[PDB]
Amino acid sequence: SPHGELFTLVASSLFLGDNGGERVERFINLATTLSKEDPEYVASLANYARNELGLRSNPAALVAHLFYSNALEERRDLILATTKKVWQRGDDHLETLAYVKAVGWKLRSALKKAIAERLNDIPPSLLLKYKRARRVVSQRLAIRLTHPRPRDEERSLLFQYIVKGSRASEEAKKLAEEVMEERPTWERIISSKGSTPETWLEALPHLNGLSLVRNLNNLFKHGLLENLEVKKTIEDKFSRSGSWKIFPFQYYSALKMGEKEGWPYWIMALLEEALESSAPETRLEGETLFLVDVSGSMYYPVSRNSNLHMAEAASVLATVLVKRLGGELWTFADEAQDYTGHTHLSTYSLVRKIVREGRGGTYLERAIRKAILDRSWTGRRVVIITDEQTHDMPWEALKDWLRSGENRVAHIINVAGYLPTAFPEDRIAKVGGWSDKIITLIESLEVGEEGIRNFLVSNYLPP
Ligand SMILES: [Ca+2]
Repeated sequence: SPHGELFTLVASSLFLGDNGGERVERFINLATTLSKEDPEYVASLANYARNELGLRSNPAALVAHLFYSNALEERRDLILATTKKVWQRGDDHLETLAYVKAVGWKLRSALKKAIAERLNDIPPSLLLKYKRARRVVSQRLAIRLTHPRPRDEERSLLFQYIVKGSRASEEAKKLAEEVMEERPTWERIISSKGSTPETWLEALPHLNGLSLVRNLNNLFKHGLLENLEVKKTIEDKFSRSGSWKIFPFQYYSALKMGEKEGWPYWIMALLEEALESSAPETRLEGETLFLVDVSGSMYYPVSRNSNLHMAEAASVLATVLVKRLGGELWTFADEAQDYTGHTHLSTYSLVRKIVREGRGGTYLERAIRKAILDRSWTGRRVVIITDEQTHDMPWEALKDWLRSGENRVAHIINVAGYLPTAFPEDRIAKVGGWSDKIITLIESLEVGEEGIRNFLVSNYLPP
């Protein structure tokens, strides 16, 4: 299936880096074939990948392929809608330009015009925040290649500043430091004035959502969490936490740091409440059995910057999803342990308990027999999160359970990358690593190569 192959090639870049040998040449071939044969699918995939998977290079390349296909002339409105969905950040159109360069194509008029219109339309402060002045494909290069006719006086001056910087008129240099002086981000208050109780007090009104959550320790170390006006302001902000774009693991990461540092209980309680409320909406239906690897090897950091280890990340995900879908929550190492009787604890407390009670070796097949096979579990979906190494003839007990009922499916997420990302094969889908975007991936993989086309177009065709 070329539709399915292109999907998993794109999705796998979540684990093989956003960004050549086989995967480049196969990507080019599949994207060319599908932009000719099913441009709606290509456009929906680029939207999905940009905005559900958070990927940047693959969707920008898919946009390039649409511009160089029959869809340019036959479906210009689709191409415009797609660029509206894919060119989100100030440098995304630069990624499309970069791909066109990488593959050897001549930059064509329609793409030039689209980039030029984008150069005229991006908010000025965002166009300067993503100058990309030291990249090869910079905003300077884009302006010189696409020749935007400045719509506005300010835009003429922004172009001047971008293309020559120092050598620009002070008429333009001033406006450069003005789109940065007004409406300044909190990062600016702190970088310019430094890091003091008064500078963080000034930053706080501009601290919202994830930026607030991630900067609570800076507030704490300056004593600001004992300031009563700070408390009132953070309570006001957290009263709208339901509207934040934030994953459950980011609340858990904040709480864990609050444990280490001794944050006051009032802020911990706010974070615990926000974590408890953080179940995402999913297309998945039906009770689900989660089987979470908590062997010692899972106690490795998720990444260099994260304060989480893998067992924590996997447990956070499984706990939030099982509270949304219903079903069962098991972990496993030497033995399987059933936590379903404990889902009434807060998510924070349950995950802390799980990870505290984990560690050991990795006996996945034994766990599947205890948890799924011998108990004759009756739900239709199993999700296993593991770092087990590649065994030959793997999950035969799982296949046994999958054949013992109608429409059963399993997803195996291997956080060490020891599996590919694959649509269900013998009713087992596979995910090639860890990602905070696993839910939308499972959703897509569950519809199979037979449903992915209409699934992606009906859900994600650019409007
Ligand atoms: Ca393991």
